[PDB]
Order: sequence, then C-alpha cells, then structure tokens
Amino acid sequence: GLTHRKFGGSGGSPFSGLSSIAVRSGSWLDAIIIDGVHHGGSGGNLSPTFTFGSGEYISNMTIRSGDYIDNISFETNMGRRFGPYGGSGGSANTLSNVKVIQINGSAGDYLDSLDIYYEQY
Amino acid sequence: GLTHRKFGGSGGSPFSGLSSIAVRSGSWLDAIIIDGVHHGGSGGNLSPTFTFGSGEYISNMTIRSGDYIDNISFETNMGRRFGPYGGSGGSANTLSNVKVIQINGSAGDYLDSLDIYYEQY
Ligand SMILES: OC[C@H]1O[C@H](O)[C@@H](O)[C@@H](O)[C@@H]1O
Ligand SMILES: OC[C@H]1O[C@H](O)[C@@H](O)[C@@H](O)[C@@H]1O
Repeated sequence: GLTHRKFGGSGGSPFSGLSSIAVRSGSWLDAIIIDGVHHGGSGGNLSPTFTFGSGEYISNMTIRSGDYIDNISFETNMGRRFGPYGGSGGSANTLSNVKVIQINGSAGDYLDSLDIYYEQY
Repeated sequence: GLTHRKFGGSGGSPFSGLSSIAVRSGSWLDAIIIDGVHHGGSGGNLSPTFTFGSGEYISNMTIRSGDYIDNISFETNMGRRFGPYGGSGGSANTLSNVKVIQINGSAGDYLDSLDIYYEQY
C-alpha cells in the first residue's frame, strides 16, 4: 500500500531526498552512489555525479539488468541525461513519463538490484 | 499513480536512497539533513545523524507540525529510535506500522513541510 502524506505548511522551496546520483561501472554496475552515499563495491570506474536542480526529477529511465544491474541511463524533466553507464548484457527495461521519488536496492561487491519508486504519468 | 518496480536479482544486502537523517532544531525545525544534504537554515542545534542499517527502515513516525515542522521522532523496525527533536507546539500526527520510502519537503530558512512517501502495512 504505497502512499504519501504532507505535514506542515505552504512556504519554502521544494526539495527531494533524491539529490544526486553517481555509479561505479564496468561491464555491469559495481555501485550506485546516492546523495554521496556509496552502495556497492569498489570495482569498475566512477562516473560523474548528477545533481538534480530545483524542480528537476527523473522522468525516463532505462535499466539493463539480469541477476545483476548491467546498465543505467536516465533523462530528467529538464531534458538532461545521465549515462548510459555499464555494459550491454542483460535485458533492457524502460520507465517512461514518470517522476522517480526514490531508488532503493540491494548491493554487495556489485549492484544486485534496484527498487525504483515512482509516479507513473 | 505511485508505484514501484524491481530490477535485477536477489543477492547483496538491502540499502535505501534514504540512508541517514539529522535535523537542526530549536523550538521548531530549522532544517532536515538527508544523507548529509542540508535542507533548511542554519539556526537551532544540530542533532546527531541517524544512519539506517541494511534492511532497517522507519516503521513508526511522529511529526508535530503547524505551518512549519515543529518536532520529529521515529522508530525503526529494529527498535532503534531518533528524536524527539524540536518544540512542543503544533499538532501531532503519527504514521504507524509503515515502511518509509522517501522524505521530500519544502524549506527556506526553516523547515516548512515534509512529504513522506511510505508503504502502509
Ligand atoms: O563491472 C564489473 C567489472 O567490469 C569490468 O570487468 C571492470 O571494469 C571491473 O573493474 C568491474 O568490476
Ligand atoms: O527552532 C527555531 C528557533 O528556536 C529557538 O529560539 C533557537 O534555538 C533558534 O536558533 C531556532 O532557530
């Protein structure tokens, strides 16, 4: 039963807990770095860090994956892009016309899985 | 429509994009710090940073709020606790038997509001 609730008032500027993304990747994903927090191992190469602007969110996302995450790319509502980073194995799946709220997952020395929470438009 | 999708396999240790929380607070909340990213102003006192364990999430949460956020406390599924931090004003609202996925909000010099995304069990 996924849902959300607002608390408090109407002032201020909006912000998101999903502030920046980087990855370590080779032929698959070694790690995802979320808001500077490292999730995964130390292999592969480190990508640049994508920092979302105010009012910017992931609107499209392509993940190549098998038993492990092989490739990530995304696009934002402002027309900016991240990736593709990773390899060409696994199967591709796309989220289209979304707003990504959160990225959880599972990682060891490599990135096993991602759980993407989002609104579908 | 709020939903989620899983990509990848079953290995590794679970993690969350929402990996640590701290606040600045006096009589109300000046800021919330999510994964080290500062959201709000410089007033009040800095709380310690709660860092979630793998597979640990907010299961219960009490927020005191009015037109601004007044107080935050939460408990995790592992029995650990954060807060209460803040003042005693506003009205209290509780999320019970949940799994918090994301904390967004709105802030200027203080914490105006929070948008809490969560699973309701
Ligand atoms: O991504 C998995 C693996 O792919 C490549 O072989 C290299 O870049 C490694 O360092 C990396 O760990
Ligand atoms: O909480 C709002 C306000 O409360 C108190 O008066 C002080 O601790 C301030 O520094 C703080 O900004």
